[PDB]
Amino acid sequence: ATKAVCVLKGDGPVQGTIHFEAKGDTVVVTGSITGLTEGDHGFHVHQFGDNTQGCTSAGPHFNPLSKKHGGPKDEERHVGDLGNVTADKNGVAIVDIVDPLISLSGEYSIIGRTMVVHEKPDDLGRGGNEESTKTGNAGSRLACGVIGIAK
Amino acid sequence: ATKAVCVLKGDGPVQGTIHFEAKGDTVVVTGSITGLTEGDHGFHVHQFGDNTQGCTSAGPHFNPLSKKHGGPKDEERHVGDLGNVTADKNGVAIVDIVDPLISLSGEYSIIGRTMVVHEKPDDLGRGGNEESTKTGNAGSRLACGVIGIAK
Ligand SMILES: [Ca+2]
Ligand SMILES: [Ca+2]
Ligand SMILES: [Cu+2]
Ligand SMILES: [Cu+2]
Ligand SMILES: [Zn+2]
Ligand SMILES: [Zn+2]
Repeated sequence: ATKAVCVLKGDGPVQGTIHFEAKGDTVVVTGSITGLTEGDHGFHVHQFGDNTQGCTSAGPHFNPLSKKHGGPKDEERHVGDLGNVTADKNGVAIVDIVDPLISLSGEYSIIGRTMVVHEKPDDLGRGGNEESTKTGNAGSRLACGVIGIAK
Repeated sequence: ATKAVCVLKGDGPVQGTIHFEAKGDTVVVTGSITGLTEGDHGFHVHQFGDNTQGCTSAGPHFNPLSKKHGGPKDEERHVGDLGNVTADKNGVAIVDIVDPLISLSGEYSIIGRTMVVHEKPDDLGRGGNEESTKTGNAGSRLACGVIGIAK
């Protein structure tokens, strides 16, 4: 698979559609998220594509290599650590990330896993608390969706 | 992946949760669907896990071997053809299928694709019109979900 799509939804007003496309040895993630409070929101690929208990059953960040929580540009980061998206004043976040770690096939494949958008910004593991090294203190999961194969 | 899960949701009352487990060399599909009208309803794996236009964007039946539609027991069938599930008088359908063609990894993997429950019975490719050889005349998509990796 070279294209994927995720439809984010939650208990609230956050909603959005993320598109993934494999370009070379990177995956280009695009799309928009709306209903967000202006500012930065933790944006990560969680391990399971299980929406049976809302975004909760998505588990922790996808971390096949058992590293610590980082930001996208770090070497020591979870495969699903894609940092933060930024809602403008209108609550709209435009996603445009290019990641060399997440994949649409193979072991780091995120197909069948969940994209989660958080309440707070991802502190990128530079927070000075244990929590920061586990989730970046991004807090609650506002919206999430299972990543599926797209035409 | 050895376990997958799918939450079916639609525009109506139909909803359910389907679990998939790789047991031996086969895949066991279990779960239950509620809100259905009594009787049989086509139940198939559609190609795309694209819920951007509701269940419509799930595409046609997953058919990597390019065959015509049939029942789960036919040799000539799509990989996503899981037949019919049957709702009791209260609208509850209990799902219990063992299928030899779907898988949770490799070419026949349904991870990242969409489980769809239909409005009418699937005629198993024997209704005698062209539509029967494509969708079994199962009609519209009542509920659907992207199949994700479960713990
Ligand atoms: Ca919080
Ligand atoms: Ca119909
Ligand atoms: Cu997260
Ligand atoms: Cu179908
Ligand atoms: Zn992380
Ligand atoms: Zn079919």
